[PDB]
Amino acid sequence: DSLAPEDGSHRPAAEPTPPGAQPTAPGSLKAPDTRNEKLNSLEDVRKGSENYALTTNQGVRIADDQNSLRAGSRGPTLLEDFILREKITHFDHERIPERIVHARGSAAHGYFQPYKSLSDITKADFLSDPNKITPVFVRFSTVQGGAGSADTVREIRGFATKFYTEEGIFDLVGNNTPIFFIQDAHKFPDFVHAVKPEPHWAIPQGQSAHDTFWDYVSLQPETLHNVMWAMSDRGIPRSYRTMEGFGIHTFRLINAEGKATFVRFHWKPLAGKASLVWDEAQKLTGRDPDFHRRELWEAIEAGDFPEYELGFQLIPEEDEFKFDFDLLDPTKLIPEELVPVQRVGKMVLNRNPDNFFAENEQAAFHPGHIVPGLDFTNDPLLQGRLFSYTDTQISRLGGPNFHEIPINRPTCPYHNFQRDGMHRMGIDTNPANYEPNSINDNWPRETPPGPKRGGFESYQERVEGNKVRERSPSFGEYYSHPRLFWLSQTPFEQRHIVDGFSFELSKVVRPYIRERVVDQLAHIDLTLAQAVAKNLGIELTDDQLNITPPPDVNGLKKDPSLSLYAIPDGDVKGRVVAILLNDEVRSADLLAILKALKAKGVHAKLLYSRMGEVTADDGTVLPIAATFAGAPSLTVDAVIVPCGNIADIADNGDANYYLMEAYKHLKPIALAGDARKFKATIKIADQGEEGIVEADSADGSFMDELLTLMAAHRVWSRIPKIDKIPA
Amino acid sequence: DSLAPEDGSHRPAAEPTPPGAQPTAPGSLKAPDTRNEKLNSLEDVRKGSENYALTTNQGVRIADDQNSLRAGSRGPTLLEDFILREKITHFDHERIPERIVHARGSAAHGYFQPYKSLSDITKADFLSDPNKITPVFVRFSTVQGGAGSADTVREIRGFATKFYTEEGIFDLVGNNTPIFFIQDAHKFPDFVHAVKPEPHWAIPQGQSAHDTFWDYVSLQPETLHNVMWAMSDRGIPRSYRTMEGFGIHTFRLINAEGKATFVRFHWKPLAGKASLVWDEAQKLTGRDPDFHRRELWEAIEAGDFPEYE
Amino acid sequence: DSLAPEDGSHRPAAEPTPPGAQPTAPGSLKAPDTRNEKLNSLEDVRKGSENYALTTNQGVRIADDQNSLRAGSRGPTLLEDFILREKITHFDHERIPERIVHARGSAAHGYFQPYKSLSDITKADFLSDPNKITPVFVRFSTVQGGAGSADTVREIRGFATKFYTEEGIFDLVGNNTPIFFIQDAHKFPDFVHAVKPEPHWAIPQGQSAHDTFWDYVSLQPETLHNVMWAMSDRGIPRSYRTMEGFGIHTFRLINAEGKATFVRFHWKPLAGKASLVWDEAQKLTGRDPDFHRRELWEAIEAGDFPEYELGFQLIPEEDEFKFDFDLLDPTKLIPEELVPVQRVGKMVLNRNPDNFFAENEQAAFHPGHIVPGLDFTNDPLLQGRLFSYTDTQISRLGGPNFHEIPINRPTCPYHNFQRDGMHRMGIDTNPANYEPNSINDNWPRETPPGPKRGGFESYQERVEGNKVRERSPSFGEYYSHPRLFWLSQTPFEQRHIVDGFSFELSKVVRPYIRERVVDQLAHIDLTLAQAVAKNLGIELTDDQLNITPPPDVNGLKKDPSLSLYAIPDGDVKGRVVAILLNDEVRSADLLAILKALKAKGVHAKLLYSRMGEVTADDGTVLPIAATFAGAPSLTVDAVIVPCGNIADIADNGDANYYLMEAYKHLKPIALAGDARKFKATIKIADQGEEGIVEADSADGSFMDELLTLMAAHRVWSRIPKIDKIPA
Amino acid sequence: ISRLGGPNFHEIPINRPTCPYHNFQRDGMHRMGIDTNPANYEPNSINDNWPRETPPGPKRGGFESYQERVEGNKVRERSPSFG
Amino acid sequence: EYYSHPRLFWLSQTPFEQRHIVDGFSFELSKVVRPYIRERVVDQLAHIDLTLAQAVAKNLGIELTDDQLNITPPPDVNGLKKDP
Ligand code: HDD
Ligand code: HDD
Repeated sequence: DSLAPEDGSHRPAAEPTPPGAQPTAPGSLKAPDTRNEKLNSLEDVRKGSENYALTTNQGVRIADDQNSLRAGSRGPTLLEDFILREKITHFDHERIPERIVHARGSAAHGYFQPYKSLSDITKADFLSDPNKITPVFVRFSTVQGGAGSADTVREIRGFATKFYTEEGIFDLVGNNTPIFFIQDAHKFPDFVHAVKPEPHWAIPQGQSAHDTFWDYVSLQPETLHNVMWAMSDRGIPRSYRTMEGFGIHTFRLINAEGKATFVRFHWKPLAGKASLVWDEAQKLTGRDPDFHRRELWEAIEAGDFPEYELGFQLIPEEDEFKFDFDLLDPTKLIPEELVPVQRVGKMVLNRNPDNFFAENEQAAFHPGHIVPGLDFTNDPLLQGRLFSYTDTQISRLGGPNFHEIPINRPTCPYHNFQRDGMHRMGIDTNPANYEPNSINDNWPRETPPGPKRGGFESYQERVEGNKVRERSPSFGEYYSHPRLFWLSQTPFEQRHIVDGFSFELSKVVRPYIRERVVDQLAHIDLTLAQAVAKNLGIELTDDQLNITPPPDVNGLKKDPSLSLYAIPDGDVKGRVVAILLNDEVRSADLLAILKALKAKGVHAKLLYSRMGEVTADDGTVLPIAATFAGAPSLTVDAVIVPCGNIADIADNGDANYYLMEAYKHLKPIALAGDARKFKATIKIADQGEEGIVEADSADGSFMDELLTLMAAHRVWSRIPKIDKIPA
Repeated sequence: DSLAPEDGSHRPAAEPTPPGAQPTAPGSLKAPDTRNEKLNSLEDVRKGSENYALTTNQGVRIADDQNSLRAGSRGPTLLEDFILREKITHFDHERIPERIVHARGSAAHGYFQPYKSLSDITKADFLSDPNKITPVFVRFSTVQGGAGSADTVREIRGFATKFYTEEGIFDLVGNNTPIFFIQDAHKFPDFVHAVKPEPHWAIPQGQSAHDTFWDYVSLQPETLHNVMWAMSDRGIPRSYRTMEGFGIHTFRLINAEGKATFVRFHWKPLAGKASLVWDEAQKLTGRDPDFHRRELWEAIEAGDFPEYE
Repeated sequence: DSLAPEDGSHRPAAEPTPPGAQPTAPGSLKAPDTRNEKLNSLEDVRKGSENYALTTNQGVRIADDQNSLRAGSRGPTLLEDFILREKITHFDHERIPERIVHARGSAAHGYFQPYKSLSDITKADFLSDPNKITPVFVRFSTVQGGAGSADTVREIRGFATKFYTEEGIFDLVGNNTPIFFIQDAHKFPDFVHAVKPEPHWAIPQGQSAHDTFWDYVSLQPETLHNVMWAMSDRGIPRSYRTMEGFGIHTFRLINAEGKATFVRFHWKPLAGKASLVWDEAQKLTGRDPDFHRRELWEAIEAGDFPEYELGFQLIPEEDEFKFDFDLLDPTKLIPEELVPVQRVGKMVLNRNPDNFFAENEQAAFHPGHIVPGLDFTNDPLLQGRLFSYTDTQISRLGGPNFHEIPINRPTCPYHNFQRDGMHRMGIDTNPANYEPNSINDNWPRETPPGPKRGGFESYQERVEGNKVRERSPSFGEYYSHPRLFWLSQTPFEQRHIVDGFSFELSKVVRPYIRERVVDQLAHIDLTLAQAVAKNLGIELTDDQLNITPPPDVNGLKKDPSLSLYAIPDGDVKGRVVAILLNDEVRSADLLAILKALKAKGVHAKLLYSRMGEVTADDGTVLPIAATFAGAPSLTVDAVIVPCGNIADIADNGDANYYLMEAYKHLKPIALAGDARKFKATIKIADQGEEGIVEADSADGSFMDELLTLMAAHRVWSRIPKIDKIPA
Repeated sequence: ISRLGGPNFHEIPINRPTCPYHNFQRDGMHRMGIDTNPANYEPNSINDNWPRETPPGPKRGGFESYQERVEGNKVRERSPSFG
Repeated sequence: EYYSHPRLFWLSQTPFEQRHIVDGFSFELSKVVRPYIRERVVDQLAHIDLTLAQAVAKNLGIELTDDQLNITPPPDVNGLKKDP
């Protein structure tokens, strides 16, 4: 019609902008100059809109898209209205089956590059030269919940990376913890059914806090290691940018000489490790169920590209049996104190998709998609995964041509004798559709294995044994890994683990299941078992009190790489601060605050009791981003209150509760000038307390002290003080 | 191995119990004596479990459901393991496309009966006799969110009833407000796309609080009436038991003489009308996203059967 | 490798060659410089093969495409063999549901061009200028059989044309007869189920000759007009190039002033009308079930492009009720004597597809696909069709994005707010997916109807009446059109119709059905009724002999344009002759023979009792195309036997049968020199017979005679004589 | 999965076993059977682990594969004995 | 006609239900990033009821224009000023 506003404010600038500054938009319109080989190859299917006539799918221009064709303007709709029927038919069949697991996920485009050639240990082309750039598409996810469930639940997270290499797609399909819950893929449907919503009523969504999960866990002790990780703060990451990624399974690297090296894949977050606290995560599932999806997308639009370092744990073939645990058991981690992670390369996620459905929802990742230079192992969970991810896309993506959906297509050549199938896009001109043929001189042809550009050949591992449905005896140990994890955590991390188990078991209706899990915990660590038992009103028996603790893992009594926080790895860039405004802010405080945050890449959101604008003491007009209730403290990392007319918000329930909530959740709070009158809201001593920044003005060291607190993420020393507090 | 506790406390007593007194269970096990013609007719496909062997779908008993078939106990999985492949194949194809709209919903079985014969205004068989009962199956829902989204969002709610009558199925597919947002069905995809999560990033879930919805409303003043109802406390009902239901459209009733009467359908909640307050409703989407689903299920297990006039 | 023969004889020349001179090939390899806008736009999805490596669909090169991965070379296949699983998975899902009706069909690409601008009667862009070339894709088909059924069955044929216009796809979905069997689309499932294989045992394939079909016809007299056409030789076309096409329904042309003109669409074969005879057609279903598909493909490879003239019957809106039939009744034809066909343009089919499945099997045509300048009418059969052809593709082609399958894509712009759906190819960048919107300034936008490039607006026909499920009383006449058709046929065409009814009804097991059908024939024409009755051993009653014949159609007692052969229109270019060789052929006969055929564009196939070659009297080495049994007379239009050593084949039973079969099927036979010894096997008098060319040698007079016979297609005067030929 | 529309093709009448079939598989397109088991996983205590595994035996026993000896490298190779 | 039914609904609500309607609109429009959309919706509320339009505008920091303050309320629905 010409409905947009004449000032052109309906459209976001095509330049990096902080979260909340402009309306978000499709990647290619937001960052048109951000390109890569894969992004460029999708140009054949990108569709624009501006200046085009509205049509049917058959290209017929529509004159009136506001009405159905009827006999009389109040008459019946006619069957001949093909414009209406096409438009409703397409709407009526928009949905496709969601992923069986990991249905909730958020994705982005980026690129990877190795630091140096790894040709001595692998012939994989994407790892052969530091100047070879490989486009990637990454999808992060939860596990149990549907595609419409919430982001900040307590659960493992998926981390899947599609590498578009010159010798084929390589999908590295991992999670955010270094082990899985079960050992053999045959039990995957039992474990998943137990964690998913129960079958009679389909409750609960996005939560393992229910009877069937804890029933299965209590009967299958192999699950305890990953359950410990889920009950820790690892289960509630602050962002997909601040969590680790792992392939879990031991795979193989194969070099040109045919030597095999065992390898476990790692991703290290260059923004550091950081998690929420349970009350915050749970409440944030209501206040903003799309918090992680939102934070990922906004980070990329702001230029805070998610960056990860790919690393390898490498173990020589001859050391297969040198550890206390089996290398092929996916419920066991390889302690970094035993086998260090070797830095391999960096991945940078720097562009959002254009259309979520087309690129995110239809993407298909599968761990069987490997390339020459990589190979599998006999890990029994990985072995069964190889069957499932090709199988499942026959219903999810409608057929066997899912590699032809734009986001999934290889950027390297693909040619073979496969034909037809639903939705076939490629029109083959080969005279032959079989080999061997003479009618096309046998093309396309097989290629012998070789150092570069050769055909895939499996490593000739020796296989010896009878055909058995049997778990290796070497996998029958379930408590030392859980115990190593427990002992590696800080005291506040241990408390959060105890609280996670306590909260989840309190939602288990059948008391005997609680009792049975507590008995399993007594096989891991007595302190942990006693603390959870106490919270459940359960007393350990004398037998439980004397269960001997599992042995150390290869002599280790702890490994600090297992803790999120034991070793500081703080990074403030991309964090966000709530600034609580008043109707006459001291502009000098705000100038100091905003400029210090901007110099460190820390975002801010100006909050007030209404929307619109407020005018500072010097006449500066301040645009309000959101109200106190509209953008709760759950969404920020720290809270700053500048001086001015504090009487304006001193008695505002929301403004006070904002600080109580952030204080409860261990976030740094800074109060300037008269804003120190809020100290009584959070009961802060006159002398002050570690974790609260306070001064006569926001000058001098006020912002540096606040930023130091943000670098340590949360104020763990405040835990004992929050215990009480009615918030 | 892994067996029921000695005391029998793993299984819910089959009698009406208050919320939280017993673990919830499938209806036919919770209330085996509760019947109606539709519930009885579903007996051909109900499948039990106690005392039966674990099998493949082809009926072959399974000896070891804990392991894949491999060459050696630390060896590769064999392709001949058909037990594993059937089991994982069925898991791999569990999901079906969710509803385009109203994908999140909660349902129950029940029955309907007219107060008196309505034969003077309609020849419909299910409304012809006060002592002639008609089985029903009712689904309550939200509109925008996926099947895994939260219950206590701010939104219109669906209220659909399937009447299994002697002369055919009658579905009364209504909502909890007496009007809809738009006038012509040709605009349905435009309105639904405007309220659904935005196409670039698929945010936000279960919320009309976002630019495209208010853009559409601002350009299409026909939407204001139902938007008023959604912004009121009608948009955040306390329970599915405590909201009204309406067919919205004028339909016709046709009697045996051929006379047509225009009719609009209503459901009155005999538990009364009651809604949450916003702060409560929004926080409850995070503390218990399945609150309405749970509340309906438990009211029926407790004997507080949802009743509507 | 190198399996191709060193001489390069595995690959067909990329130049026009006669049927059987080279192996057939994908269209783009056979005729790479035959281009059109649609063919060029498919280049993005065409995939080659030569010189490429064999890969998985994920782009991974394969080393050994001959073996599965196993533990030991006689061991069990491993689940980790992803190369095997991908290849078998694709194979396992190659098939898609066939079309409900018209599953058997053969297709080609071409182009259309108008003879003059039709802007005075229609604003349809493709008809606006003689220099506007519109790419087309045409699929010809039978109706009842599966996709694997035979071509030369007795049945109506489908003739579907997809026009890729600059203002949208226009599909003209018609048949080879001018009416349909039923009046309202609500009965289509009943008619179709009655003609299809019966439900208990799924017999018979590709045949109406069974009880349920004749049961339905006997109880629904509206079907009799199309049944008459099916029982005539119209039901057994010689080739898709030699049949007419009709849209059947009255549609509307709309001009720039908004005036509506009723129109019926026609396709006139520029190669002339020609049909087989029943025994030849039925036997040809067994000797070559692919005969019509082959004939179409090979005509195009030879440069005998199928050409049709588009024709319109135009009736002013004010003449709606001036006929004695209803213009909206699809069981009624508009006699060309009353309303002439205006010649409007030409369509030429000049290129075969590259991949049958991708382009033919997946093509989707629908009569509802119209463009501005065209509109529907209330014909109750066309009205219901409008719902079906969009609905059926949701299962057949897997979803609502079937317009994105390459062959179905418009070549003109298409932009709208529809999104998602299974296998979504297009990646939309529009910030908005709804209208009205302000965030993209309401694009893509609606367009007002107009003279050119305007949006679609339906013609504002007045609708008055009650909502009823009622047949118009004006459609209640069922015998006058059938009679008009009958009286328009030649005496031998009449005899063939009698023979068609008689043969089909003999296969009806319930005698009462045969009698009820004969009763219907008595309401059409007594002579027809009596002759069919006599072949069934049925006696017309007193009452049936006195049924008054239906009235003439608007004064007509016949219309020669309804006959296949009444008005000469034959064309020999593209026809084929079988030449029966001996071991010492009179080379002078062959030269005269082949020089004369080549001047008329008539092909030849050289046959012998074995493959390889024979050597003529002068030493010319003649290559053999097929044996006498290998390429039966059914597959050729005429038979020529040159002199030489007749003794060699004079006692060859296959050689004698070849002539007896061709004789019986009314084909021209030419005998030179001692080839005249074969007159005894087909019992031809010493003085000769019209239809048999004989002479001392094969000079130019002999060939002109033979080519004259071939232009008249068949020797109809020989019918009375074939009775006594045991063949 | 494509020919018969999904993983519940054993529920199409002609394919149905005449002997008992019980397991923990659920859902899928056109699911006919309505499972009443409180549990859809094993091991479970909430339904006392039913339906239960059965050891192999002379009659009515669970399926156990014959324990054939496997020995060799992981190869894509045709046995020479087949040539 | 788009405003009389909205108005009938508004006037039939109790004072605390009216406040909750105001709060619902205020909360939802505060999450609309583009300010002109908020303004356009406030303009539509001014065609329904000025008390409602002003209470929402106040929470959005918007000031109604003089023209908006003079929009005539829609007619009653068949004489009804409210329906409990
Ligand atoms: C045998 C079945 C099986 C097993 C044992 C696993 N999963 Fe899996 N997973 C699948 C069956 C599967 C799946 C049904 O095939 C899925 C869902 C839909 C899809 O495309 O893949 C899937 C999705 C899937 C995703 C989502 C990819 C995306 O974003 O689309 C990730 C991140 C994981 N899984 C990761 C893992 C890890 C790290 C595993 C253990 C080490 C694990 N899975 C075990
Ligand atoms: C109400 C349904 C109905 C009606 C009354 C008819 N058809 Fe039809 N026909 C269809 C329902 C259909 C179909 C179910 O929708 C099909 C099969 C699959 C599809 O794509 O289209 C089809 C295909 C189809 C084809 C094959 C298109 C191709 O090559 O793919 C042609 C030539 C015809 N039809 C022509 C006719 C004619 C000239 C009709 C009467 C005048 C007739 N149809 C009436």
